[PDB]
Amino acid sequence: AMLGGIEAGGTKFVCAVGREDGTIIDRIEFPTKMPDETIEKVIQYFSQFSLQAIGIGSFGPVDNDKTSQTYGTITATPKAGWRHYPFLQTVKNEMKIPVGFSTDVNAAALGEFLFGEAKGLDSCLYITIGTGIGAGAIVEGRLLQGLSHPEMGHIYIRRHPDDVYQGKCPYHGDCFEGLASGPAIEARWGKKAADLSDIAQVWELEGYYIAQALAQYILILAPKKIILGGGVMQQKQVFSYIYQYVPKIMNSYLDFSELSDDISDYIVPPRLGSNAGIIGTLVLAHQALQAEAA
Amino acid sequence: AMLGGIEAGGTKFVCAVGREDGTIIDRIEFPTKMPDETIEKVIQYFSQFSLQAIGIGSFGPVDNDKTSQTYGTITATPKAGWRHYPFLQTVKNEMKIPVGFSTDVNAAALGEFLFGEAKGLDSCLYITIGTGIGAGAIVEGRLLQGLSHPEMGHIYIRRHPDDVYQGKCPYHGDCFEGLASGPAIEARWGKKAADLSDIAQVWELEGYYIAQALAQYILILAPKKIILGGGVMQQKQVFSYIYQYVPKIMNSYLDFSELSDDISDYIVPPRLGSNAGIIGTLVLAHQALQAEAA
Ligand SMILES: Nc1ncnc2c1ncn2[C@@H]1O[C@H](COP(=O)(O)OP(=O)(O)O)[C@@H](O)[C@H]1O
Ligand SMILES: Nc1ncnc2c1ncn2[C@@H]1O[C@H](COP(=O)(O)OP(=O)(O)O)[C@@H](O)[C@H]1O
Ligand SMILES: [Zn+2]
Ligand SMILES: [Zn+2]
Repeated sequence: AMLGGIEAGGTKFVCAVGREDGTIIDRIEFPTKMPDETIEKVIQYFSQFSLQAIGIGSFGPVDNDKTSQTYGTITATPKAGWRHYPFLQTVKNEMKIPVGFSTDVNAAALGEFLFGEAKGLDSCLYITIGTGIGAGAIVEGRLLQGLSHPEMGHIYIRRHPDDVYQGKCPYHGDCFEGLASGPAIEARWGKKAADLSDIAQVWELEGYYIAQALAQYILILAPKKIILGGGVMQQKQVFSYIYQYVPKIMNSYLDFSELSDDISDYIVPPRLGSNAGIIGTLVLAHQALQAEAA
Repeated sequence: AMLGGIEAGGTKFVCAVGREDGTIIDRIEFPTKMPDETIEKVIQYFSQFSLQAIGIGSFGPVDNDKTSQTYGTITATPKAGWRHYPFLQTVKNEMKIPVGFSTDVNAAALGEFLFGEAKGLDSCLYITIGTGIGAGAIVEGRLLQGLSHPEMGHIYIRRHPDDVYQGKCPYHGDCFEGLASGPAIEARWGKKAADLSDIAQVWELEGYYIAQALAQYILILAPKKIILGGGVMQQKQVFSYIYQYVPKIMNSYLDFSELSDDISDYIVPPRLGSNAGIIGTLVLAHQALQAEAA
């Protein structure tokens, strides 16, 4: 079976064709514009191929409750045209094959869970740190989907007492995303994050904030592997700060090697690199195919 | 089938006999002392009855990984004799019937999930606020058990800027438990919490801290019902503060009635009152019985 994947982002769309084992056969990308024109490009790209199912990993928040009238829509976004657009249903109507749906970060979690750092485990957490901060979690082999999908980027961690930055988040100001996203780093220090790579205090601070968030996730969810991706995490030096800070914050409370001596194999970059998300959309496609047949 | 339950606490043990539908037939309690003598009382109480299975809901942290060599032990505690005592195995050796094991707060979650405020849902979160703070979560109808059971009481929420109290927690100082447990309230204000019922600012502050914790849990786990029990939550006025503060902290980020207009039916006291835990131990017993037969 050939499967289609759509990783829908605020800035670009990535579409791919691939197989259930996560092999990417072909891909394309294009800028995100209004939904009708953007989706028409998707349909035109897939028109070349004979696909059995598609999966969509979308920027959110989204309505990921399959029982909901608004399932398969983006529920909050400043991007023009996208909130409440019938994203999933338009792709189902055009393509006439099964279509899976999830957040983009859920897709990345599935990619690492099946083919990456969590292969063989029954739990993991994938976090991206880029334009925003978001996370997807697998619990007992299934994506975590409660009242909502998680919005773990918006938790309120403690400000560093020397950090004077007010925060980037339009909703909360200095939530984790507001303090530690790519744009927050840029707004705080006055240059883009990639151009601050030689300024240690930038990454100390970023590592401190990420470590505070991870301690909360460890105490609440206790995932068996934590995978950190996104633009900001291309600054690999951040990991060393995280590994120093997490044990200080937890202060020996939970006696596991993952959280102390072997933390460097617990909190890791994605095995699939920057492709975890798009590969995960193929998993969503395969799931949707199997569910239709059942 | 008659089932036995053991709710093991730091101060007292509660033992009960009951049925799979959560009916309590009989109960006894006694102070927690050293483990051999305490467990001998358990065995002597159950000796009267013909039981098919037992469930243990223990104060933790515990090792709740069934594949672990140290499964069914308490892994951290200042109480003399308890850390690493073979609690589960001693009860299995003496009783010679199936024995279930979990944290005490996991038991309370099961009680409310089957017989209480979450009956009919597939997700919930039970939090106790007493001598410590702890929580158990049900996800897709099963207790959440990752690398560890959750230790949600120890997350680091933001101090109120006018609160000068250093915090009660021996590990973290001013983690949620350190700021908002019963003993923290007493140490901060100089009287026991029950004797401060007429001092509004005590409960404003407590509501503010609990609300901050709940916002984090909502963003990370997104449970479909939040149940708040424990000694401190006998001060029912705390709920009204929580209902005012949660929406301010979230600032309309997640559009669900549970988090706004209908928050008073989302964050609730236990339907089972102070018996959620002991009833939950009967559910652990029934589970252990069924698992043996399978
Ligand atoms: N190599 C890098 N090092 C540090 N920051 C980066 C790097 N690449 C991108 N960024 C920053 O990360 C953010 C973009 O995140 P990214 O994961 O690339 O995309 P998006 O989150 O929009 O899908 C921007 O703030 C950008 O400046
Ligand atoms: N009715 C009450 N109102 C406020 N605080 C209470 C009340 N009862 C007990 N407390 C406080 O809660 C803590 C005890 O918690 P509780 O849930 O009764 O027991 P435990 O956590 O030890 O099982 C103590 O700090 C106690 O002073
Ligand atoms: Zn935010
Ligand atoms: Zn603590």
